[PDB]
Amino acid sequence: KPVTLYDVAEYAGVSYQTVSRVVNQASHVSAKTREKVEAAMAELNYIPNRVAQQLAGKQSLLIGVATSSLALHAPSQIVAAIKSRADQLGASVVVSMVERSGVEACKTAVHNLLAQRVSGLIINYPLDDQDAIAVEAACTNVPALFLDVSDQTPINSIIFSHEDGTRLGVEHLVALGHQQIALLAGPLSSVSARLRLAGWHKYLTRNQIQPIAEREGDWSAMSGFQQTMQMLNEGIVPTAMLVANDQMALGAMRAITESGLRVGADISVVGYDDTEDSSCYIPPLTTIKQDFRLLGQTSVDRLLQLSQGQAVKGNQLLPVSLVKRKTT
Amino acid sequence: KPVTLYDVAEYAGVSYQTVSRVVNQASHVSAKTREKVEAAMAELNYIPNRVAQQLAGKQSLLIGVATSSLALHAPSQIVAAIKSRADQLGASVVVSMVERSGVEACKTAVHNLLAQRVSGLIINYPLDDQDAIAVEAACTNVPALFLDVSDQTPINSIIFSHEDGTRLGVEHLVALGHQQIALLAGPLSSVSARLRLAGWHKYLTRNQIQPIAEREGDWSAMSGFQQTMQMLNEGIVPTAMLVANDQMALGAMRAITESGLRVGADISVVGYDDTEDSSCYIPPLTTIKQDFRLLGQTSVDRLLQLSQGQAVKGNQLLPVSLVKRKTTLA
DNA sequence: TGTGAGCGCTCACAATT
DNA sequence: AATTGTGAGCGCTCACA
Ligand SMILES: C[C@H]1O[C@@H](Oc2ccccc2[N+](=O)[O-])[C@H](O)[C@@H](O)[C@H]1O
Ligand SMILES: C[C@H]1O[C@@H](Oc2ccccc2[N+](=O)[O-])[C@H](O)[C@@H](O)[C@H]1O
Repeated sequence: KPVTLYDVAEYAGVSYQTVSRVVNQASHVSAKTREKVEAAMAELNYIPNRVAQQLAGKQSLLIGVATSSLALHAPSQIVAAIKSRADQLGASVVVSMVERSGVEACKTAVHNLLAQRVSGLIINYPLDDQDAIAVEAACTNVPALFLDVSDQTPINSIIFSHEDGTRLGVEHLVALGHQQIALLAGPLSSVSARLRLAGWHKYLTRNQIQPIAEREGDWSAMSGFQQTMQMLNEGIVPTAMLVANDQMALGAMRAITESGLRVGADISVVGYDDTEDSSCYIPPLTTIKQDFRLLGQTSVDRLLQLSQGQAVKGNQLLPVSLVKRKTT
Repeated sequence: KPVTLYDVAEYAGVSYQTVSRVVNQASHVSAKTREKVEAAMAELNYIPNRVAQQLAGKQSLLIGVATSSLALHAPSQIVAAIKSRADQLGASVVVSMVERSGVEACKTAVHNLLAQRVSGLIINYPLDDQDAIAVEAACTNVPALFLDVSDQTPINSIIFSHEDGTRLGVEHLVALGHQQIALLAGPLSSVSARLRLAGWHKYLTRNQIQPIAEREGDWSAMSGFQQTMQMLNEGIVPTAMLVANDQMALGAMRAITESGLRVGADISVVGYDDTEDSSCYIPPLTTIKQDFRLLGQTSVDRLLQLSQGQAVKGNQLLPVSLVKRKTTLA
């Protein structure tokens, strides 16, 4: 049985409360008293049983996070910025990873997070409107913030402005004089993917352009490669491609190149994310920058505000920007 | 105040213990009684406060994980396979991410994980031998498994066989007839990086070869690009490069290509990891495969065995393999 | 500074029938 | 002999003293 707060009480000549104050950096200590207590716990290697502290009522803002597999780029980047910002605010973070596809899986995840009595949830998992509303409802009394829902979902959410991203992309290709444009989208089961797809159609339409092709990948470079290969093998050869993410763009670029065409000069390409690696593709990839650090930082700040009944309900849009490189 | 075990007690006509039995799938229930209780908690949307269950003494296997930033490839892949395998074993997982560089930071992380009374720790953070031994010592009574230490560290650990990876790389370049070989290593502050560096030197030496260059990156493709550019600008132009990871290899390939040289035909390249993207680099990257799923899966199984006083102490080496692609062709 | 109380549950028994 | 209750406590935080 690990050292208790009681064990330090006698090994310091004080009570369990005296030690408590010391541990909590409380106000009103016997000055030199704290010096003695700390030495007492130091020699016994005392580590406050957080499990007991929480139950006892210690107000510790504990953020829960239901997320897509961390094996995926953006999710990992986001959780990272979340834990980082939470540590910086003295907030704790427990995360439930959802691997199985489906709303039940996400609900299971929210269930456990709730069991750990989190003071708020951050759901970074693709959810259709009613499913999101359902999840939001299951969050018994605790606030929920969503990161993978449409801007049209009636719940608290933060997402990058797909409107701005897709416009930037389309307008860039247009200003370069492209008219034969193909679209490589993320998996349709992804809300974010769908939002980008919609964004492209919206702005391509406003420029009286109709994509000469439209395929669906799964976020992986291999899918980008295969999809762009099938497209080219069907004789459909555009002069520019808008791709849902940098990784698929990479695969597209491989297919283009292994076909005898020059990325840029023959078929321009635009990616999405502006991942670290994108600046070193052959040739450097023009892309839309999504500052994941900012999303994770903002997510935590926001979930805390909500937890404090602060009037900041709704949907928030994060800025993005065009990074001009050599693929266009 | 969320629904208590007490709330179900009267909303079912039983006591808190009766409900407890039903919740824990206990032995000796009133048969139909459990049928009633379950219905009672179902209608009240009851979710057992795990915090209270743990304190009360409920024996649950909770794995703690101190790790390098999840913003890095391998660590994120590893934590994912860890959480995945733990969920599959009905084990819970809490993870403390260490961002600040240093042993104190890692100790801080272990401190918190201990505060949550985990039944074991998985440290995936670069630790020199004495620092690792120190951390291991701080793990008051609970078993610790390390993933970023040397195979020579006297503690429980699991790492990929750098010996096999570097040999595979070196022997491959040699069989292709390369003699002018440059080395691009990961950051020296990384144990894993150093192990690979050592491995290359070891096997290059056994083939009577001396690298004509040896630079250090930081795992990022940009570092791979910059380092390989400085190297080429100094007039040092090898015929093959061994790179500590696929991302730096990417940067190297960019530098090689933007220099008028053909990756493969003029300067061969070998990476490390066999990341998903590596199969789609221009041209496809020959690399050393490190099965991160396997590492995370094995780590959990192993930490649990240790937790059960199973005699499996020491260091374990995981296999790796060479993935031949196009960067070492012609 | 001490004291009382409790957080939600698990134990260990006891207590029902 | 089945089933239920009862007592106690887990480690700490509160509220007071
Ligand atoms: C920043 C956005 O990134 C999307 O990121 C995704 C998700 C998985 C793999 C790659 C990408 N991507 O963009 O390249 C998320 O689905 C969305 O919920 C939001 O987190
Ligand atoms: C599988 C191995 O990967 C190494 O991975 C690293 C670590 C950070 C960024 C990239 C890589 N990498 O290999 O490309 C770890 O340092 C080592 O502890 C172990 O986890």
